[PDB]
Formats: sequence, structure tokens, C-alpha cells
Amino acid sequence: RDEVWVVGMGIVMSLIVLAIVFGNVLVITAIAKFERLQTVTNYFITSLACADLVMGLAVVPFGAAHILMKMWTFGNFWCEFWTSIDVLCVTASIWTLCVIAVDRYFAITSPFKYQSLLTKNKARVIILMVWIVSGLTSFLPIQMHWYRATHQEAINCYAEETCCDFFTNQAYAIASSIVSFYVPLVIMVFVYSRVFQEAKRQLNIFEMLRIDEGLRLKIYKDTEGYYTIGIGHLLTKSPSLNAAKSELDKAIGRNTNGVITKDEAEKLFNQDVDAAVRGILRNAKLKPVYDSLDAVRRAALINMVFQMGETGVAGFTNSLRMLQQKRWDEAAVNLAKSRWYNQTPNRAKRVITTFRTGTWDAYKFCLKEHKALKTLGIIMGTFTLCWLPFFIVNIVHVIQDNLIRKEVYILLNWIGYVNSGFNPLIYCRSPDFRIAFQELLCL
Ligand SMILES: CC(C)CCC[C@@H](C)[C@H]1CC[C@H]2[C@@H]3CC=C4C[C@@H](O)CC[C@]4(C)[C@H]3CC[C@]12C
Ligand SMILES: C=CCc1ccccc1OC[C@@H](O)CNC(C)C
Repeated sequence: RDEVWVVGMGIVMSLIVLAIVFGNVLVITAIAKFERLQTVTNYFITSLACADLVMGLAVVPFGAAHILMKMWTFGNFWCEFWTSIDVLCVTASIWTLCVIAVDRYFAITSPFKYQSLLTKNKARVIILMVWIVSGLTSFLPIQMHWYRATHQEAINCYAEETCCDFFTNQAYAIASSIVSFYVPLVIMVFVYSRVFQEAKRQLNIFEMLRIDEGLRLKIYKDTEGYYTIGIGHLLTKSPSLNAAKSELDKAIGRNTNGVITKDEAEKLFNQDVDAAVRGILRNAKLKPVYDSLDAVRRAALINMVFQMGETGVAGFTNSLRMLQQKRWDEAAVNLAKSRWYNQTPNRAKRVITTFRTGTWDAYKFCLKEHKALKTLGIIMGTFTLCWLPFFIVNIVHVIQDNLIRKEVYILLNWIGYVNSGFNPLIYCRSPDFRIAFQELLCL
């Protein structure tokens, strides 16, 4: 268009190049310097951030210059090289996302649950394989000119040193699209939906209570100002910190000084959960209700006993009677008309919803590891939304042959490009990344 558009378009493309580079240098630097972030998952995020940095340094600037100058001023060699790097970055990105998905599946299905079954050495070998293989499928069909179209509009462009329009033959456009994008995308969407199914399915009382009670390795006052530690382990109703430290030292079996380990908090929690279940089976009012309930609803009843005690929950005569008669909404009404709901409304709401539904939908993405899984699914969904329009319109115009245009192809390709700037923002969801960024940016 006119000067006003070229300047404004020039500024916008400069900001996108700056945002992609700064953002991805930051991500790579944070994982390179902070030991806590040196995980198998973040080695794959490093693979992803490298592809995005290469996209930002070697692809997007030469593409921007091509749009603004309305020509290619870098010659036929950098044209074929540029095209290949661009193809390599998209392929390496999507295949890395597919590896993350498969790795998260094998983790969630193992006794370890949230830990990769890979060693950091094995993860490095896989990243190297993804890049070597995607580099072979990106650079060989282009340097060998297997991609080349045979119509004169394309042929003139290949010969014209100042033309760098990505004309392909239909078999390359289909073949490269499926192996580079559609195959890993379909696998990633199928495997990661199961990851999300598994996290929800494998929710249990330990995770449910870890969510509701939280974790504190140091003494704190609860809702009622009673001294507590770990995962909702009440130490004493006494208003003395010494009394609470004595009870702590007796329970743990050593001089704690009001501080316990993760191993010690987990051990107490197992005792408390086991006492809550035994208390249910011991109590004649709770045992018939517990027997009539399903696995998810039993956990909601364990949660209540863990918080208020066997005697406390046994006071809910109407609610327990209707839970037994499977009258969930009537049970839920009576449970809300209690001191328990007024004292702890967010926790009572989740327990009442679990009784109402019989599902884990209230505890959905509440655990730190499940929020980590949600973050990875956002990375995958954003990539798909940004790249799928380009790849769909690309495959449609191979069948149909017409209405492809140039202004549409470039625009949808730039939707994909702008995705390299998005992942650093999504990593801010992780508190570990948020801390690294504020440190590196000296905030
Ligand atoms: C333009 C093309 C030719 C250059 C491609 C850059 C290559 C060399 C980059 C891109 C992604 C990179 C990998 C990103 C992730 C990791 C995990 C990290 O813990 C060690 C290094 C390792 C294994 C990197 C090695 C180098 C790598 C494969
Ligand atoms: C046929 C579509 C090109 C393609 C094939 C395989 C993998 C990725 C692909 O497309 C990425 C685009 O960003 C390339 N951009 C061109 C080279 C300007």
C-alpha cells in the first residue's frame, strides 16, 4: 500500500522480531542457569525455544524484508536456505510437542506419575534425533529441488534471482504437510487428551486433600487459629507455640524446632488419612453411608472426616441419610446450610460439588503438576490454532488448485510466525519460570 502502511507494517514486524528473540533468549537462559528448571520437560521446551529463536533471527527478518521490498534481494541460494530453515523450525517444533505429549503420557501412566521415564541424556539424544531427522526432511527435498513446480509462473520465479515465492508441486505440498505437521499433530492431540483423561481419572484422596489443606513444612494457624503443620495436621488446640512444638517433636520422633521435611509431612498425612478412613469404619453412623458411596464420593466423605472428625460429620444426620439414598442435590442443599460451609466456603463448595456430580471436576487443574500439564496443553493448543489455518488452506488449494491468493498465504503464514513470540508468555504460568524471569530481568 502507501507510505503510512509500509512504515506501520515495518514497526509491527520489528516488534514481532524483537519479541520472539528477547522472549526465547530469556527462556533458554533461564533453563541454562537455574538448576531447578533443568528437567526432561524443560529440555524439550529448550528444543522449542531454539526453533522459535532460529525462526526469530533467521526466518521472520528475511520474510519481513521480502514483504516490504516486494522482492527478494538476498539471491537464490539464501532463498532455498531460508525456505529450508523455516520448514525445519515448524517441523522440529511440532515433533518436539509430540515428544512432550508421549513423554507426559508415559509419566502419568507410570507409578512415578509426574516424572519422565527418560534420563536427561536420553532426552538430549531424542532432541538431537528430532532435529537431525526434521533437518533431513526439510533440507533434502529443497536442496535436491524435489519440491519444484513445473508451471512457467514457478519456473520463471526459480530462475529470477529476485523471486522467492514458495511454489511447490502438489505431491511435495501434500507429502511434506502430512509427515511434518499432520501426523505429529494428530498423535499429539490424541495422546494429550488421554494425559488430561488420566490426570482427572487418577485423582484420589491424597491429591484431593493436598489441594484443600495445602502444604506447609513450618507451623501455622488454621481457619480457627489452631496450630497446624504439613497437610492439615492439627498439632494442638492449645494457644501455645511451645505446646505445638512439643506435640510436633513427639509425633515426628525428633527435635524439629517447628520445621519438618517433605518425607515427614507425607508420613503424617498417611497416618491422618488412614485414621480418617478407620474412624469412618469404626463409626456406626458413617460406615453405611461410606459403603453405599462410589470411589469419588467416598473421597469427599473422607475429606470431611479428615477436616472435622468422625463425630463432626456424624452430626450431618439428614445429609448422610440422603447421600445413602443417592439424593445428591438434596444432600448438597443441607450441607450448604451448615457452619462448615460458612467457615470454609471454597473447600466446602468443592466437596459438595464432588458429592453432587460424582466426578473430580471441582479438583480439575488444582494440583501443581496438573497446572503444569495444563500449561503444556496451552503451548500445544496455541501452536495448533496459529499453524492449522495455514496448513488447511495450503492442502485445500492443492486439491481445488484455485482461490489460494498470495495475501492470504502470507497472512496465515505470519499467524504461524507470531506463535514463536507466544511460548515465553505462556511460561509465566509456571512459578519456577516466573521466578527465573524476574531474576534475569533484575526486576
Ligand atoms: C539452522 C540449523 C541448522 C541450526 C539448528 C540448531 C541446533 C544445532 C540446535 C537446535 C535445538 C538444539 C537443542 C535444544 C535442546 C537441547 C537440550 C539441552 O539440555 C542440551 C542441548 C540440546 C540437545 C540442543 C542441541 C543443539 C540443537 C539441536
Ligand atoms: C507446503 C507447505 C510448507 C511446509 C511443509 C512442511 C512443513 C512446514 C511447512 O510450512 C512452513 C511455512 O512457514 C514455510 N514458509 C514458506 C517457506 C514461506
